[PDB]
Amino acid sequence: AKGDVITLNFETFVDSDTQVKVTRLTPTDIICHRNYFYQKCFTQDGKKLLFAGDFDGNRNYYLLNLETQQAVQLTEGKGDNTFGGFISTDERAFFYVKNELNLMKVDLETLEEQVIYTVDEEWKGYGTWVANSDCTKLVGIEILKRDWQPLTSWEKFAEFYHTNPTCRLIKVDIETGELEVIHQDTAWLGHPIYRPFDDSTVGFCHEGPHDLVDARMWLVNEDGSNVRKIKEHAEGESCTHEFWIPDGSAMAYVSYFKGQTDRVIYKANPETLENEEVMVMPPCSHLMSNFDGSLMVGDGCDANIENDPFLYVLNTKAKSAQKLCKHSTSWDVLDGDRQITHPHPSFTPNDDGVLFTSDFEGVPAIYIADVPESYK
Ligand SMILES: [Mn+2]
Repeated sequence: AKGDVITLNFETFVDSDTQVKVTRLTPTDIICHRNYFYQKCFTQDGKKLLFAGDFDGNRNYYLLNLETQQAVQLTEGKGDNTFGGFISTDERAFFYVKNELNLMKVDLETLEEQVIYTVDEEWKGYGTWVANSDCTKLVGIEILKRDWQPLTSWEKFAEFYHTNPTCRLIKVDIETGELEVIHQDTAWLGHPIYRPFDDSTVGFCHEGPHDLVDARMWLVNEDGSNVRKIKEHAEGESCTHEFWIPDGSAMAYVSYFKGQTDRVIYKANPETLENEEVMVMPPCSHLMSNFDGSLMVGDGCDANIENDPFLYVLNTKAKSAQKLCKHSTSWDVLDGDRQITHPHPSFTPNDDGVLFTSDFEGVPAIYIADVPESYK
C-alpha cells in the first residue's frame, strides 16, 4: 500500500571478467526494473532512486534511499506504466502515467497524487511524456483512436505505418493542465523530446521500418514552426537511437551504412543543424550518454558467433569503447513485456556507477556497476 517501507539488502560482487564491482539493489526473488534510461531516476545528490517492483503484488513505483537501503512505495494498485516515470527537476515529485489515461504528479514527501492531464476520448496516448528542464511543461504524442491498430507482429508494424495514421505532438502545462497541439500530421509520429535547456526546440520522429521511411531525425519549435530534419540522410544510411545529451549540447544518434558493416555514433548541433561523427559503435542495443556527453554507456547484445553480454563505457574524447562489467541478460519477453528485461544502462549523477536491469540471477533485478577512473 502507498506509503509502506521496505528494507533491502545490498549485495556486491566482482565481475569474473573485468574485476569491476557490481552491487545488486533489489531482492533476487521479486521482479524489479529501472525506468527508461533517458528519464531522470536519480536525485542530484545520488542518494534517492526511483524504480519499479512487485513488492505489493503489483508493478508499482518505489523510491529507494541508497544510504538507508529503505524503499517507500510511491504508487499502489494496477495500471502503472513503470517505464516512463521520472523525477522532477526540483526533486519534490515524480510523474507517471496510470491506466494509459491519466498523467499523474506525485509529491515524493506526502505521496499525494494529482492528475495533471487526461487523454481525450478521441485520442490514444503513445510514447513517453518528457518534461522540459524547468519541469513546467510536458511534451508527448497521441494517435487518433480511429486510426489506432494493435501492433501485434512485425507484419502489423509495417502495416500500421502504411495506414498513414493521424498523430499529433502535444504540449501540456503542468500548472494549467491545458494542452496545445504544436504539430499534427497524417504520419506515424513518435518519441517526443524537449531539448534539455531550451523549451524552444522539441525533437520527434517518424516511426516505422528504418527502410521505407523518409527520415526520423526531426526537430520543430515549441510554437509549431520550422519543422526540419536533423540530417539530410544519405542514400543507404539509417539513423536511430537518437537522444538529447543531458546538457542539451547536441542530439546524439547512431547511423548504419549498407555495405560498411560498421555503426558510428553521431552528434548533431540543435542550432547549427550540422552533424558530425564522434566514434565507432560496439555491438549494442541502447545508448545513453553522460551529462556533457564525454562518457557513454552501451548495451551489449546479439549480432557460430557469440552473444555479447557486456556493458560498454565509451570515452567520447579518447574515442574508445571499453567493457565495464557484464550484465548477462536473457532478452526474454516476460508476460508480453519486452522491456523489463532490457539493461537500459544509465550513468549515476556523478559517474561513479552505471544503473541497469538484468535477470541473470533468475528474475529481473536492479544493479549498479562501479565505474573506476580508468573506466574499466
Ligand atoms: Mn529498451
